[PDB]
Amino acid sequence: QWALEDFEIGRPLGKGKFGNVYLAREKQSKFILALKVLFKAQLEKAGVEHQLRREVEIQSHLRHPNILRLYGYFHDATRVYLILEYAPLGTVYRELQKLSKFDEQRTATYITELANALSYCHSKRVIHRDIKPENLLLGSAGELKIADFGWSVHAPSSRRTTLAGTLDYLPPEMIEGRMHDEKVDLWSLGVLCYEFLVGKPPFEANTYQETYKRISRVEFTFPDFVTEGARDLISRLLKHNPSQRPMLREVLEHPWITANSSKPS
Ligand SMILES: Nc1ncnc2c1ncn2[C@@H]1O[C@H](COP(=O)(O)OP(=O)(O)O)[C@@H](O)[C@H]1O
Ligand SMILES: O=C1NC(=O)[C@@H]2C[C@@H](c3ccccc3)CC[C@H]12
Ligand SMILES: [Mg+2]
Ligand SMILES: [Mg+2]
Repeated sequence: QWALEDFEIGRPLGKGKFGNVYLAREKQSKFILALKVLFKAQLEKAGVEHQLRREVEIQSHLRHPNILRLYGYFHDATRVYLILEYAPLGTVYRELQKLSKFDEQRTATYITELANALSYCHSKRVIHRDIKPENLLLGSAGELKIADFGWSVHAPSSRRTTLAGTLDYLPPEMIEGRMHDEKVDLWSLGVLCYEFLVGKPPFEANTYQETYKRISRVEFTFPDFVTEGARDLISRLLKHNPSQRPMLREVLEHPWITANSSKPS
């Protein structure tokens, strides 16, 4: 069906490890979208064909306002192309670099949108496993959208592939290569809530080895300005034992969320 000839390419939207993402317009319809480009030599070297198939299969069947759409894909002997919904207000990562920290209303609103999208995902027993600011995009009304399903799977699961970059958003059971489930996403939600309020993630360190240590031991502290309600929620989510982490419904009904969020369940 689709081919590169069908699109006019425009400015670079971003770069990932494999992904090189461009603004693009479909020639016949003038439909504006995002084209994620992956090089076959790099995919083959890393041996990550299976993740790319998962990304397409999982994310193309999901339908939720707070999850980025994937429309299709094609390939052409040097490259693979994913056709994505364009997110015009960019990444949460960029927004955090701009403002340094988010206030409580902004934070509680993003956490609600995130928990809604995750609740929908978990109801199909899909776990995302790579929730972090560079993979959270913003729609035309500033609404949050989860993207980048390259690491997603069905629960329960072990890990069959190497952790490339940052450990900062992963739970103890994942970094120790143990069996894991849906609760991995709830831990990441806690890490994000902290980073939104404070400006950096709670286990951040100078080396991989010590970040690993802070995570496995759950060693984090709060700055004075973080309020009691925020502390209660973050402490509940960052539990070493997965079964002690709350359900997404309990997150959405937490008093601090309901007091500060501007969006409903
Ligand atoms: N649909 C989109 N709209 C706008 N920007 C995007 C979109 N998809 C990706 N980006 C930008 O490109 C970056 C890499 O995309 P991603 O799909 O996360 O690649 P990777 O799998 O390599 O991490 C994102 O962090 C973001 O900056
Ligand atoms: O040559 C390929 N390496 C890959 O990783 C791709 C897997 C294939 C594929 C099929 C469906 C969805 C996503 C990717 C297409 C062919 C290339
Ligand atoms: Mg990414
Ligand atoms: Mg990826």
